[PDB]
Amino acid sequence: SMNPPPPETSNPNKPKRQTNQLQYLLRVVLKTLWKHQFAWPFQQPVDAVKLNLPDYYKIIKTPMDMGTIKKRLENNYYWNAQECIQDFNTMFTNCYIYNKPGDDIVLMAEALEKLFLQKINELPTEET
Ligand SMILES: COc1ccc(/C=C(/C(=O)N2CC(=O)Nc3ccccc32)c2ccccc2)cc1
Repeated sequence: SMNPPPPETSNPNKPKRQTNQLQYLLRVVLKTLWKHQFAWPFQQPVDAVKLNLPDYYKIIKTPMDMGTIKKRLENNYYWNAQECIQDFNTMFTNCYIYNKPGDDIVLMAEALEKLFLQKINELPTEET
């Protein structure tokens, strides 16, 4: 089982903005999760070949990872914060769908998600 192409990170056809909420997603949310001891499984797309998970992309049809999110933020891919927040939540959801409760990787995702929810609770007001 081969890996699929990665999610899109560049698309000049898609309109973009640079906004204080999106800046916060990078500078606070992404950086907080990225530096966490439990980040490494989530810092790039799932490599189904290396990890010997031939069924991963048969089960997970909307893959997402922080490597992709970091590219999206750094390369200003998004129109709004909710798109980026959706990405995070897709990545968590995929983990929980694919694995079993109390698997280490589920514990790792839950720790990152706790931090994520606390940062998103303080998402700044949109500048006007
Ligand atoms: C410390 O225990 C761990 C750590 C990571 C993983 C999961 C990894 C991972 O993303 N996946 C996808 C996944 O969702 N589950 C899974 C199950 C078995 C093996 C790998 C994985 C991973 C990531 C990078 C390198 C190697 C593995 C699973 C358990």
